[PDB]
Amino acid sequence: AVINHDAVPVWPQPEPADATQALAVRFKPQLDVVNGCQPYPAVDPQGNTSGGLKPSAAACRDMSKAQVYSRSGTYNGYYAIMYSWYMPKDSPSTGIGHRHDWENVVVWLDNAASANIVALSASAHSGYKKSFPADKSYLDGITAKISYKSTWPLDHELGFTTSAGKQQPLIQWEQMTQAARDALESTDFGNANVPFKSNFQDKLVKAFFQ
Ligand SMILES: [Mg+2]
Repeated sequence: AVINHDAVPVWPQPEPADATQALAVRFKPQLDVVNGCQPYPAVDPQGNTSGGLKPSAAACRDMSKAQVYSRSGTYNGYYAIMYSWYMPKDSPSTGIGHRHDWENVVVWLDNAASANIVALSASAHSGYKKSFPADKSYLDGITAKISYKSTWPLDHELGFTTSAGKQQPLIQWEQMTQAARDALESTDFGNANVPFKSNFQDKLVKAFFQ
């Protein structure tokens, strides 16, 4: 069930057991948290989930809690790696915003063997921002440079940035326990929505770049 936001353990990044998992490690992005919460763990291996924070960043700024998620798939012939972050709240100012935040970037490859980045999609309030072709100034090698930021009074959302960012231990949907996948599918995150549950393919359709 729901546990304290700061009591969800960080899920250690395992070794990649196959090429799917190795690719998601290889393309892990950088995140520049400009304002708002740092990313936190949303779920544990028993399927307990974060209770988040009431909108009211001192409670969500602990760098040791860093975590990133991913799920991989295909759409329209292209290979997609969705990276997703959970924040305990999305509150531009006191009395504005809501408990929980789920954001995601899609890294699009031509295919999983060639593994050329063809585009990037970053979640925002109106829908996905798209960089097509992927702007070289948003790439540190093959590492996408992403920002997390609220422009008041709008919710905190993702964007592309030239600034270097930080990385987090990655646990992939494909590496989770069944209890954790079940909890991410069924848990009510209120105004926020897990973007890599049974809605994954629908999100890829919205993130697609041409
Ligand atoms: Mg948000």
